[PDB]
Amino acid sequence: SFSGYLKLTDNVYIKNADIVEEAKKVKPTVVVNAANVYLKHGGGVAGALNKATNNAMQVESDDYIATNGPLKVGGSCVLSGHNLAKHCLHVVGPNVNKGEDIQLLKSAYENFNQHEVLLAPLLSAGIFGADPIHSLRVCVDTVRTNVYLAVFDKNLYDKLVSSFL
Ligand SMILES: NC(=O)C1=Cc2ccccc2OC1
Repeated sequence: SFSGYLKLTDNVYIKNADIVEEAKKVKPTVVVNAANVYLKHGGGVAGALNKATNNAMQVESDDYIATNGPLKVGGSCVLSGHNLAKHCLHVVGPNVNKGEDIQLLKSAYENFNQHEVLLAPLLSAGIFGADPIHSLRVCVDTVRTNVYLAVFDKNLYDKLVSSFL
């Protein structure tokens, strides 16, 4: 199962790790993707997860968008996890660098509650522009299911653990 995670709360765990390498190792039931409404997996976690699937995740995502239209900011969809997980939960956190409502971050984390255990990144962190300390706070105050957070950046991981209330 998941190893080397620091326990933050009864249900939230965290590790300084590459989510692609973590997914390839564990092969979780659910890996969360930090998606945009168009499921265009260009950069950040999305670009990395998609590249690990040899672009199979983008091919599948484009078929999903052609059929269903775009997701909502704060929304999600369950697609295949490919070589990374059984499923990929594509969750759209608000992108602050696109003027999107940071209040949507709680709605985005609520999607995790539909899955008993998930491997996930901090929503709206990184290239999405939100404060990762705020994202972790929203995560532990919203998610009730078991969430194993992979934080790529070592220095950010240390700051998150050392500042966690
Ligand atoms: N496996 C990889 O190539 C990467 C992992 C990663 C992890 C988090 C965010 C962005 C990333 O981009 C590159």
